[PDB]
Amino acid sequence: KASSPSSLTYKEMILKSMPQLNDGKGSSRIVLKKYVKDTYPIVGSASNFDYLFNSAIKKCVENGELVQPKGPSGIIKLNKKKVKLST
Repeated sequence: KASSPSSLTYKEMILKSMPQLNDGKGSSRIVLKKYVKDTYPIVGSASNFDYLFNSAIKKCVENGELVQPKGPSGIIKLNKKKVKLST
């Protein structure tokens, strides 16, 4: 599907990959991480990334960017609903 760019925020990185994974319906952290690390070589090389990855999602859920109904382990859903040119 849509190729992932580079040098985005960890939030934007997921926001780009999410719609690709299951049409942005949602994907497990392993699936997402594997995808993010694969499409973004910088996060692939970075071992510390994986922690920041979890931190990014944590920031996303309050932001309404991503939603994680299960919790830490579960499935990251591309919410991206509280922003859609609603005017």
